[PDB]
Amino acid sequence: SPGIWQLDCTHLEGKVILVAVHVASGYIEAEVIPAETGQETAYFLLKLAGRWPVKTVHTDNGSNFTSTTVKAACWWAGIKQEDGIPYNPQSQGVIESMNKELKKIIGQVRDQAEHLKTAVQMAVFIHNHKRKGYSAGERIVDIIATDIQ
Amino acid sequence: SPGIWQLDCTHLEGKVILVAVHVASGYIEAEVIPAETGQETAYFLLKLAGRWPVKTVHTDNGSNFTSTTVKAACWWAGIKQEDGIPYNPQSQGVIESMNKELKKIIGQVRDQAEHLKTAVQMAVFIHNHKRKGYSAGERIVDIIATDIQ
Ligand SMILES: C=CCN(Cc1ccccc1C(=O)NCC1CCCCC1)Cc1ccc2c(c1C(=O)O)OC[C@H](CCC(=O)O)O2
Ligand SMILES: C=CCN(Cc1ccccc1C(=O)NCC1CCCCC1)Cc1ccc2c(c1C(=O)O)OC[C@H](CCC(=O)O)O2
Repeated sequence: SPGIWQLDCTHLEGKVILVAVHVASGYIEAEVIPAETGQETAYFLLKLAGRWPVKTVHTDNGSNFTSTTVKAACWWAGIKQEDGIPYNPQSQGVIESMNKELKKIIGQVRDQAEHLKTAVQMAVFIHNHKRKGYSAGERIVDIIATDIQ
Repeated sequence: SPGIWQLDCTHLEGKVILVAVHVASGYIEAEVIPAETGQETAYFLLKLAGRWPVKTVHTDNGSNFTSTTVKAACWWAGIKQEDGIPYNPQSQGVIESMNKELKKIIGQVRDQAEHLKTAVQMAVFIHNHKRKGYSAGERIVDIIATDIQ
């Protein structure tokens, strides 16, 4: 549970926002990319896993599941690459809601930056700091520290 | 001290590696950029502060200290922007040693990637996971979790 992340891909302004969610806390990392390729996905995972103790990644689609580049990054970084099949139906619902919330935040900050990637990082910041009482940022840290002890 | 970060800029292959160090743990984030500008620095800070609770940043030079774009990012993200004067002489030494260790790791992985940015992320991963017995990644999480509590 402390090591489980879910990948998520959403679209805005003709671009792709690649998101990783720490399932147990709702904490996110995200980046803007021109298109979701194996290489972009692989590079994003490598960044993520150098930053948090990533044990398991549920990939966002079959192409990223299949991709040899993605498997090579998961190999490199010690990540168990898994499918994203929503055996629990509440999963699709949580991600859809997260995408809608993120796009809403992006629209609130959109005039505060020329480039979408700036607005996306502003959105990541607001999302992770939002007290819902703890924030997602507080929850990930507490979950992982408890696991270390 | 759980909220205090230090910026550090180093060079390799005609490129700039921008590093943020969490002072109390030695945990790092890093990126490759064509040149250190106020905009690049500002964007890097915005990313960092959406991901960790960044209270204070000691800027790496006077130009980033002066930069209105950097001050605008620190304002946006709730960061106290401070100078990086090593009133403690051990600080210079700690940073120089980190740069040399990072470059050593980069050379150890350099052949496993075509692009420098990939090798730098592999170096970030190895650095943060290295036990010295706790890793820097374990220390940052424990330090912050204690603080939240
Ligand atoms: C100084 C000019 C830059 N912008 C002026 C601006 C333009 C339009 C609206 C508001 C503002 C504004 O001042 N907002 C306040 C503000 C300032 C700093 C941080 C957060 C908020 C903002 C900005 C900074 C760094 C970036 C950006 C952008 C962008 O406009 O998107 O874009 C990606 C770029 C990528 C890295 C690289 O390529 O260097 O880093
Ligand atoms: C399939 C070709 C890609 N490379 C082949 C390669 C080339 C030379 C040596 C070894 C390997 C190799 O397969 N190493 C194993 C390996 C280790 C860790 C992760 C993946 C693979 C590796 C790579 C992947 C993603 C990237 C990269 C790079 C790069 O070569 O630097 O560069 C930046 C790019 C940025 C995102 C974007 O722009 O798409 O993401």
